[PDB]
Amino acid sequence: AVPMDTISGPWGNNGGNFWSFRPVNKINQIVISYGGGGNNPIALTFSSTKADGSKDTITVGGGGPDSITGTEMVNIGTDEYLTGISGTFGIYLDNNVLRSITFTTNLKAHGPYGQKVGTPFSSANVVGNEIVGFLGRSGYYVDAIGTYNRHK
Amino acid sequence: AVPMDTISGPWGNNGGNFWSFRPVNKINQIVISYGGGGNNPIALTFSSTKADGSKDTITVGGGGPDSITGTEMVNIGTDEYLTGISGTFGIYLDNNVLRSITFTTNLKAHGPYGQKVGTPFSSANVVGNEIVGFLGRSGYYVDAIGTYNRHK
Ligand SMILES: CC(=O)N[C@@H]1[C@@H](O)[C@H](O[C@@H]2O[C@H](CO)[C@@H](O[C@@H]3O[C@H](CO[C@H]4O[C@H](CO)[C@@H](O)[C@H](O)[C@@H]4O[C@@H]4O[C@H](CO)[C@@H](O)[C@H](O)[C@H]4NC(C)=O)[C@@H](O)[C@H](O[C@H]4O[C@H](CO)[C@@H](O)[C@H](O)[C@@H]4O[C@@H]4O[C@H](CO)[C@@H](O[C@@H]5O[C@H](CO)[C@H](O)[C@H](O)[C@H]5O)[C@H](O)[C@H]4NC(C)=O)[C@@H]3O)[C@H](O)[C@H]2NC(C)=O)[C@@H](CO)O[C@H]1O
Ligand SMILES: CC(=O)N[C@@H]1[C@@H](O)[C@H](O[C@@H]2O[C@H](CO)[C@@H](O[C@@H]3O[C@H](CO[C@H]4O[C@H](CO)[C@@H](O)[C@H](O)[C@@H]4O[C@@H]4O[C@H](CO)[C@@H](O)[C@H](O)[C@H]4NC(C)=O)[C@@H](O)[C@H](O[C@H]4O[C@H](CO)[C@@H](O)[C@H](O)[C@@H]4O[C@@H]4O[C@H](CO)[C@@H](O[C@@H]5O[C@H](CO)[C@H](O)[C@H](O)[C@H]5O)[C@H](O)[C@H]4NC(C)=O)[C@@H]3O)[C@H](O)[C@H]2NC(C)=O)[C@@H](CO)O[C@H]1O
Repeated sequence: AVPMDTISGPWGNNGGNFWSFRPVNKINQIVISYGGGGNNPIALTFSSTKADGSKDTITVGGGGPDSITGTEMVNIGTDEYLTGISGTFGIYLDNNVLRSITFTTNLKAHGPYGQKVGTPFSSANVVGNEIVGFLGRSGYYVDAIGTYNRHK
Repeated sequence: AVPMDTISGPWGNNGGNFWSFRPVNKINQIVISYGGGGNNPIALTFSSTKADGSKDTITVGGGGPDSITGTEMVNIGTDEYLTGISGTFGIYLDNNVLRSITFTTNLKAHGPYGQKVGTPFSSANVVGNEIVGFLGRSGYYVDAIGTYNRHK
């Protein structure tokens, strides 16, 4: 049996389409796309820059016609890596979807981004753990999210 | 609990790093990167073009210093979708890694690409099944590969 990285979660709901992104190099940039002219998350982008200049990337959510009205940009820089996430799920335009999210690294907590309303979730804060990818479900918005994990 | 798409495999070996790529739209572009001046697979690229013009993409393998010496380009066009994979694992430069691969769609078999030596694997051909993503392991080369699946 070929080992796979241990999954935390996903947290959230069963709507939308499954998605998964675990690139071989470090995820160093995240985009939270907002809709509705407020801080309403509608899509997430995760990207990993390769030494050859290529960039692994995925965008999940934003599958409907919603206009993106704003973004938050998150950079995970040198000697920095993702260690945890937390956030909330709740109603946006009659959908129970991601409403806020925090990306925590070994250095800082990036966030919270969005609206801190709704049902909470948080990954397990494990000393020496690195989030090396994400998975979940999405459609118009982000229906669920979890993590792939690897120890330092 | 939050459903995830059913995994077939992975087939192969336990070396390298775990990787995973299940984009929300269809994978329409594959690159098989070769090394060594022959058809020796060293990396795989999977890409999915979104209607907004963004392109989800992952490249796995090619993590060492090897020069890319050739490629095979695979296009999965309109009314076409991936349905199965097959190939072999065997020794390349003292590593037991992917040596050949075929990408089968509802229209055509694309391949075999590489060298038809080594230990065989193939996914289950299921009427109405669609491969919606891939996962596996990789380092310098491709150590293992499997599929995410969704039915029509
Ligand atoms: C400009 C502006 O600001 N306008 C505002 C309006 O937007 C707003 O109205 C509200 O808008 C939201 C957002 O658009 C609406 O929510 C969406 O609704 C659509 C349509 O579905 C609803 O309407 C249908 C009738 O028109 C009805 O049949 C549906 O059942 C649904 O009805 C709703 O039902 C709920 C209760 O269940 C009620 O509370 C609602 O009132 C009622 N609405 C209506 C109008 O009647 C829906 O598609 C959207 O869902 C997608 O996204 C969410 C979030 O990510 C996911 O959870 C869903 O699963 C949907 O994603 C799709 O998921 C399926 C799987 O389930 C995927 O299918 C797979 O596809 C793959 C290929 O990928 C392959 O083919 C597989 O085989 C297949 O299974 C699919 O891909 C995926 N889609 C995408 C794009 O990825 C979302 O729920 C809301 O309904 C609407 N409300 C009202 C009252 O109108 C108003 C304020 O209300 O304000 C304006 O200003
Ligand atoms: C120009 C030209 O054509 N030159 C030709 C030569 O290339 C060729 O020589 C052969 O080359 C190949 C390819 O370069 C060599 O194979 C690679 O070797 C390296 C180095 O390791 C070997 O050498 C060490 C000493 O030098 C020794 O300590 C090692 O144990 C290993 O030794 C080999 O052992 C085998 C038996 O097991 C013997 O048969 C060999 O003879 C012997 N060789 C030597 C030289 O002694 C190795 O790194 C490469 O492995 C990576 O890639 C494979 C395939 O994908 C994976 O299966 C591996 O796991 C490796 O990937 C790494 O995997 C680890 C996890 O296991 C990842 O670590 C994680 O990383 C994350 C971050 O991503 C995080 O930090 C985690 O914490 C961490 O765990 C890691 O990321 C990942 N790496 C990458 C880049 O992704 C590969 O095996 C071959 O050894 C060599 N042979 C000889 C005899 O020299 C010659 C012909 O032979 O011809 C020339 O022309």
